[PDB]
Amino acid sequence: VSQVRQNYHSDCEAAVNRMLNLELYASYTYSSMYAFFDRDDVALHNVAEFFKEHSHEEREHAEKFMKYQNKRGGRVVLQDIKKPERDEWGNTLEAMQAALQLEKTVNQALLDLHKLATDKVDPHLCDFLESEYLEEQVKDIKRIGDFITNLKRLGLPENGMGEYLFDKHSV
Amino acid sequence: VSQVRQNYHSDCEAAVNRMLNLELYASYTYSSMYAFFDRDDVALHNVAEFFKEHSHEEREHAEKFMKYQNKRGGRVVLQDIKKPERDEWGNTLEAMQAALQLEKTVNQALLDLHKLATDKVDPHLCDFLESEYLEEQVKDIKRIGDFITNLKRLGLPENGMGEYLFDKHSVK
Amino acid sequence: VSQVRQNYHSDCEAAVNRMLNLELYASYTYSSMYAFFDRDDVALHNVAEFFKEHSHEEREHAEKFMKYQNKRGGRVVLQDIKKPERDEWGNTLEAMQAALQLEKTVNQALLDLHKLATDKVDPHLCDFLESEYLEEQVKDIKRIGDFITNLKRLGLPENGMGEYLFDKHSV
Amino acid sequence: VSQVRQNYHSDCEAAVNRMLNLELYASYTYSSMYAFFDRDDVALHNVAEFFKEHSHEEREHAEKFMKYQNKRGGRVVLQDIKKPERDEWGNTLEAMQAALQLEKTVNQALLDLHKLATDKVDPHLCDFLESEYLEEQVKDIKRIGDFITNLKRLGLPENGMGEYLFDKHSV
Ligand SMILES: [Fe+3]
Ligand SMILES: [Fe+3]
Ligand SMILES: [Fe+3]
Ligand SMILES: [Fe+3]
Ligand SMILES: [Fe+3]
Ligand SMILES: [Fe+3]
Ligand SMILES: [Fe+3]
Ligand SMILES: [Fe+3]
Ligand SMILES: [Fe+3]
Ligand SMILES: [Fe+3]
Repeated sequence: VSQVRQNYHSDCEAAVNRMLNLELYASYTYSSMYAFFDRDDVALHNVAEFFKEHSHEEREHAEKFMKYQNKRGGRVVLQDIKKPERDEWGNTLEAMQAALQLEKTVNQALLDLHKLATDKVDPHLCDFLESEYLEEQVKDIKRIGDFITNLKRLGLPENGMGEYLFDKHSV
Repeated sequence: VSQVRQNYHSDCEAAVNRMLNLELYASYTYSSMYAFFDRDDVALHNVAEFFKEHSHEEREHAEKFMKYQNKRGGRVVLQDIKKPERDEWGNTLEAMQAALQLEKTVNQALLDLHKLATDKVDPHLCDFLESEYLEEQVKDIKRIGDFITNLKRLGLPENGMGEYLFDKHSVK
Repeated sequence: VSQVRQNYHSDCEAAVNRMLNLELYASYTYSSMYAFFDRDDVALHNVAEFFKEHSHEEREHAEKFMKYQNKRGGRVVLQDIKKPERDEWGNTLEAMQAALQLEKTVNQALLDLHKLATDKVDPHLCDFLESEYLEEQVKDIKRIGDFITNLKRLGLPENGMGEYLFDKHSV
Repeated sequence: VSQVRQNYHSDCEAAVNRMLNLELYASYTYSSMYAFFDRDDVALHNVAEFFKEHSHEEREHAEKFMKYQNKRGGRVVLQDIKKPERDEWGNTLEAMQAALQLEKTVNQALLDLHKLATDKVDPHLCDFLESEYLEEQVKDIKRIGDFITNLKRLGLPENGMGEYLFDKHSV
């Protein structure tokens, strides 16, 4: 038992480890979309850089969980980082739609981690989650949603021109 | 009642009053430590300053509670501030050790207030505790722990050369 | 075939996909060391941050591989990133010894991917490896070598003081 | 013999001369394309400026060869620079397609020379090609590809509005 640990459930410790992995998984996925839109036969660089940046942001969320772990006195246990569901992502719309699902998923795991944290009466974990993750999620979901709606408006999947515009004007 | 009072429970006002006293108590104890490391026969000046600093911080944590008490409509009520447990702190290791406990004690008094505040449906007192105290506590507790580990890596309490390096390298 | 592809053998393309996965694995391992020297019962922060950055550096060698793949016309295919081979790292000397082996493992894979290149007669791939990876590797290796030498000099694994000084002066 | 020549095979010297002439030829063509898009019945001025640009880059590449020739103590021998295959380039998609082949033809020419150099053990001519030409080539090839894909996304050659948009955003 760490000299530092106080009011930290084992269940919450394992959960954070589990969450740390979800975040790395999501980052890995955003990285795949980046490399896809960077293919010469896709070539949408603004769409690519938008995923490369989301990938990095996601990596941070993970580093941030590692720190939270040690500060509470739990121990980081790492798992395999599984490869993303697909090797290719079709077009901007499809990618955005997978993104939207990815974020909703990640957000549900955080929502569960908070509910778990409430059960175990750990207000420090709740505030961490609230302050660093919860609101950050709804902003990403809103942002992404706004895009999908614009992509559809712009003629996707069929409208080549609409995809080209979205790349130039929306990111 | 206070014209300003709303959703503030007697039991919570009283706990805030106790919490303030605990802060002051901690303040006085770190104060005691500074004095000790300042003595010619202890002479660890950076460690001493560390405890002087933490002391001021703790005193700030107690004022923040006064401001709050008044802010919610409740009434500050002061109690004696009891002298620290010891007049002498042995060395850096013992002192860091006593401070961990002190910090973990204060932490718990605060988690107990958050509990009390949750049960009394007082989201304001909960967000106050959360954003002003709770995170500063786990940070203090990790910083002190980090220290103990190094203080043990360096050879304490036996090794003096190690305690000397700690004053020069782990603090200011 | 990609309109872009000229003189990229598929052997090299698949070997590039593997180097990629390797860099990520290396990066994952370093992330683990970072989180280790950060636990309250270890607490060598300067050592931790040296692994955190090495982790980032690796991460970027990986991205640099994805970008290459697209530039040549090859297709990026991702695999699982495997959890590091340990969960705790003992101490600064053990960790540094682990890193030496890991780095020499990557160096070798690079060297192979270069012989593979030389043999398929791909001068661009060769010059790429020579310019962005080969010398970075022997530099990073010479660096860790030095560290080990000093760690051993400082009394590791037993000399608590030696280890604590290394944290303050060598990193 | 030049007082300066050392390890410079006559076959390499000759191939440098031909590589020089290829460069000039590539220049002249891009120049033609410039002239085309600057016509009042074509009128894609950014597109034209892109090709004027490339035209300069290539004359630069020819010059670097003249100087390399004299650096090695070989003799620069000039040839006719023959006119481009067309006097008119149809449209942006065709111009880009024509340049994609043009670059690949130049690229292969270089790779062939790099091999001639390997067979004659001229590490210098070899490094020279690696550092000044090779990576530059696959960059230009990737870039023109990206364009061709985007150009198709925009419905070329049929869609005029797309061609307009391409000239206003990609170049
Ligand atoms: Fe996230
Ligand atoms: Fe995200
Ligand atoms: Fe709450
Ligand atoms: Fe306090
Ligand atoms: Fe404190
Ligand atoms: Fe590497
Ligand atoms: Fe490295
Ligand atoms: Fe050229
Ligand atoms: Fe070479
Ligand atoms: Fe060129």
